Amino acid sequence: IVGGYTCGANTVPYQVSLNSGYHFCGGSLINSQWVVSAAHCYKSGIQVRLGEDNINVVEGNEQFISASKSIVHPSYNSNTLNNDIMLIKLKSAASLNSRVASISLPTSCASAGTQCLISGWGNTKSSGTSYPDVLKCLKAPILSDSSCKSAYPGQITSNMFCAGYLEGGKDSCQGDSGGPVVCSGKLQGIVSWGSGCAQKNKPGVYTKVCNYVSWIKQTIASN
Ligand SMILES: N=C(N)c1ccc(CNC(=O)[C@@H]2Cc3ccc(cc3)NC(=O)CCN3CCN(CCC(=O)Nc4ccc(cc4)C[C@@H](NS(=O)(=O)NC4CCCCC4)C(=O)N2)CC3)cc1
Ligand SMILES: [Ca+2]
Repeated sequence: IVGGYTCGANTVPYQVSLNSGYHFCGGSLINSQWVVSAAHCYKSGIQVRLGEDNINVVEGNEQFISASKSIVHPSYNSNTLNNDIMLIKLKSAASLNSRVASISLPTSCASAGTQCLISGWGNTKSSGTSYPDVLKCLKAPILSDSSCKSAYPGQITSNMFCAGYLEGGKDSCQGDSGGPVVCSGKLQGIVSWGSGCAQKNKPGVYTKVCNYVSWIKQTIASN
C-alpha cells in the first residue's frame, strides 16, 4: 500500500497473509473454511496466516493454517489477467472471533464514486521497495469505467474495475495482490494489477468480485 496509513491491530479481521516461508500475497476470509485471493497468487504449499497485524512479530492472535486445496478460476488468463480470482480451502476451520472474521460477498456491484478500504502488507514505496511490518490501509474510490479505460485503453475487461486516484501517490502495490477491496461492507475487489504503483493516470485495477458471487458460492459448496 503506497500512501496509506496503519490500519490498527486486527481492525481488518478478514485480511489474511499467504505465506510460503515469507509473505507473498493477501487474501480475504469469506467463511471459516475459505479464502478469496487472486489467481496470479497461486503457489503450491500455501500457509494461510489469520489474525495478523505485525507479520514479523508473534503477537498472540495468529492462526496458521495450511491450504488444503486451491481452485483457480478456470477462465483465468495470465496475460490479460482476466478472471484473476482463486479460492483457497483451509485444512481446518479458522476460529472466528472479533480479530478473525469473514467478510460478506456482494449482493450487487458497487457504483463509481464509492469509497473502499484496500489493505495489505505490500510495497509502500512508489519508487523503490519497502515492505511494512504492520498492516496498511488505504481509502480509495471506485473510478468510472470510462476513466478506467481511458487510463488503460484496450486493457480493461468487464471483470475489472479501477479504484484510486488519478493524481498518483495512493495505491495498492506488489505484495498486496489477492487482498481485499471492501466497499460498503462487501468484498467488491481483489488486488490484481496496474501500471507501476501510485503513478499519475494509472490507477489500481481490481478483479470485480460481484461478477463471481454465484461461482464462489457454488464452488465452496461443492468442494
Ligand atoms: N494497484 C497497483 N498499481 C498494483 C497492485 C498490485 C500489483 C501486482 N500485480 C502484478 O504485478 C500483475 C500480475 C502479475 C504478477 C506477477 C507476474 C506476472 C503478472 N509474474 C510472475 O508471477 C512470474 C511467473 N510468470 C507469470 C506470467 N508469465 C507470462 C505472462 C505475463 O507476462 N503476464 C503479465 C505480466 C505483467 C502484467 C500483466 C500480465 C502487468 C503488470 N504491471 S507492470 O508491468 O506495470 N508491473 C508492476 C508490477 C508491480 C510493481 C510495479 C510494476 C502487473 O500489474 N502484473 C511469465 C511469468 C501491481 C500493481
Ligand atoms: Ca504476527
